[PDB]
Amino acid sequence: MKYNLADAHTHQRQSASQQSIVSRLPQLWYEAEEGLQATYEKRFTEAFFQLHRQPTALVKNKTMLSYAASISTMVAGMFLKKERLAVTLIEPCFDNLYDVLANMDVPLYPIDESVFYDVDRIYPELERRVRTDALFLVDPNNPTGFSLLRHGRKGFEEVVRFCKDHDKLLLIDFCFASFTLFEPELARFDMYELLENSGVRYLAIEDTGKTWPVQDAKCALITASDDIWETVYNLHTSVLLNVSPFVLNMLTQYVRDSAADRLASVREVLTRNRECARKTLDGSILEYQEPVVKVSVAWFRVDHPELTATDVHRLLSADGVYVLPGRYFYWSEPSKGDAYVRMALAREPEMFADAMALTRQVLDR
Amino acid sequence: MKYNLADAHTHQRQSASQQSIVSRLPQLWYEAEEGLQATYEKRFTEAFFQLHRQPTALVKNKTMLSYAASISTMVAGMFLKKERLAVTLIEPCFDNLYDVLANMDVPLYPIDESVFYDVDRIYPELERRVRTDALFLVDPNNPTGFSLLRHGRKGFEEVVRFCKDHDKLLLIDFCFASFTLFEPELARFDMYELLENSGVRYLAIEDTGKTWPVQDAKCALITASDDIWETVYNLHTSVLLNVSPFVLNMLTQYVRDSAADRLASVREVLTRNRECARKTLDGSILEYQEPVVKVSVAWFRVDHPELTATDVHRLLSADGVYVLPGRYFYWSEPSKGDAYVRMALAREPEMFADAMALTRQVLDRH
Ligand SMILES: CC1=C(O)/C(=C\N=C(/CCCNC(=N)N)C(=O)O)C(COP(=O)(O)O)=CN1
Ligand SMILES: CC1=C(O)/C(=C\N=C(/CCCNC(=N)N)C(=O)O)C(COP(=O)(O)O)=CN1
Repeated sequence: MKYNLADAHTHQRQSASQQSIVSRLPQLWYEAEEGLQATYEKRFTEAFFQLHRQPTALVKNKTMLSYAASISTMVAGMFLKKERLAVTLIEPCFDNLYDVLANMDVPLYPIDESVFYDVDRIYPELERRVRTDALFLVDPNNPTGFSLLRHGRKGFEEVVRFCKDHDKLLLIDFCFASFTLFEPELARFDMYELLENSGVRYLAIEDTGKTWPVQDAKCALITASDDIWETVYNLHTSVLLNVSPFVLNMLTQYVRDSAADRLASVREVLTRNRECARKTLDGSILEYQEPVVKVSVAWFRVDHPELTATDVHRLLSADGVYVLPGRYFYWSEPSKGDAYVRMALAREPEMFADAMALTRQVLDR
Repeated sequence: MKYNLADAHTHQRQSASQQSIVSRLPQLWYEAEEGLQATYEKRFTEAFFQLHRQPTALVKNKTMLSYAASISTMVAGMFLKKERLAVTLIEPCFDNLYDVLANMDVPLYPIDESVFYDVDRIYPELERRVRTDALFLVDPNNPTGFSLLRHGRKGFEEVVRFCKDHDKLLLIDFCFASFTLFEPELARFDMYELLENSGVRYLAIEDTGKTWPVQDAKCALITASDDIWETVYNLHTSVLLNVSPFVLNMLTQYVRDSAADRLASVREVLTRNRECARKTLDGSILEYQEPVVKVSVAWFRVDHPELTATDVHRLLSADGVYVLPGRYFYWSEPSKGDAYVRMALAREPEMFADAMALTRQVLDRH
């Protein structure tokens, strides 16, 4: 038996109310056939930004939809190349973001996540360290679950202040932002109000695929500041005319379903696995790194005098447990990741607990 | 009342047997959910290349799957940019191919479709006119329905001979190739056998979204020659890890359904609309251009001393009929396209017939 705890894609099963969505897939199909594409785009975008509490995005009504967040990222990549912009990119970060931008020949330079830990040091650290015209953040971050929302509004406000002051393009990947929702202290505020009010040049990417168990039948959203909107619109329309109205109709049901249960069916699965990993590996050579935000991945430091993350990945995979070593997140210098391991949490809790038992057995040598 | 005959996306409704696929979407969901991603990739790729009769592609087993043909095209674009290659691209052709490659800063130079009309002139015409390192064809072509398959095997064989002899990367978009299938004289042969045997450097793109009424819940396929396979694999993997196994499972049922009826439910709808347009517009200012292949779009020349395609589009859209001016297909020189109009055929026949009656009414006023 193999245990894939590697990719962060959703592989948990449907909740009871989500099984009701599955049951009406035929009607969702025939509805999308009879209705207008624009209707399903509007209903999806409205449901999404109502759940995420981003009302400014619905007033501006300039958001464009694509097959996946990486496709939105490639549209951003075309804009970066057209404007001769290099990117300072968050590190650590899931390295496919580096890979796709590097494959588009965007020059890329790291900035360590620790620059954002102290709210009163964010602005001077960016002034000293950001030497490109574009800054690309992932918030909450993958793999660490870090979020500027630890600082309330002020963390994002300081980043936006820096980028506006210095005429930088601010790109933000909000794929994990659903995991802040309904949190008493961390629930995201209206980011588009801040982005619009500041006049900063920006590209904001949102996603459905990591939140819901939709088997990667998904939709991503990109929103651009008004000054670049037309250029980005034309870039986007060269990639695709439309996302499937069937998929949009289906995703709208998942979004509405999660508004009704305040994301309980998502949060409860991740919590069960996060807590199982924490308890099972407490005191082991894999040291759990508590995240700011309860995201769908768990991050561990290797605590051993000799073994590295490469060793831990090898030993676990030999027994059928597949995790990702940190080389896949320190994209500018993979050797820096040899002290870390990431595990995916969007999984069925039974398989996950069996994987945790086997993992502890292996680590106990 | 609006009649969208512009984009070529499939908007016809489901056949009786396709309705049985829609009715089983819950079952197809749970299959993919409990199953392995690689299972649904393999079963889809097998069904697809069985229907298209491309057995070599299944032996090589190196084809990669993406959300849509434009995404596969952007992977090819990343390869073209990494190698710093200029492209000679077929003209006319749907200009989104030009747009996405131009937006990736790929240099693009046109070659007219007519270089392929005479099989014994293909090679010398390419030697004169292809002065870049890459050649990008669309076969069958959009909007004209032209295909090298009018020449049997020999048209493609001459193109491949040229590209091999002169060290050209050959890119081919096969998205309209389903419309050749089961044709007595035009059915595509195994293209991958020729591409592999020749040793030519190539990128080949296949599609589902224009064939079946799957509401753009679709999948495209890209296959590279062995010498560039690893590079292209790494480029492709940076774009996506996987296509939805639910979508793959669903699409596999459409492919199998059309194997069972020899694509009749697709062909008959397109033929009904093609014939309606031909009969309705016979003798009008829109001169039907008979295609080599019965593709899902119809192409017309504007036969008038003053009126352009832009004028025709304006007049028709004022009464709610939306066609495309040919400017959107002469991407190197859009004015050339003001002599042509394209109409989408993948449409419910009753809507299409009403659109045709209104179209001739509008045209009969000028
Ligand atoms: C915060 C974030 C992610 O974590 C993420 C994806 N996570 C991944 C890649 C898996 C490998 N991806 C690949 N090979 N192309 C992960 O396991 O963390 C993406 C991209 O989303 P799409 O793949 O385009 O749907 C965007 N923002
Ligand atoms: C031969 C061919 C096509 O005709 C075609 C698409 N036809 C179109 C563009 C519609 C507009 N597309 C856009 N704005 N991106 C048409 O109406 O002919 C595509 C690309 O397919 P995807 O859109 O990625 O699914 C590839 N090969």
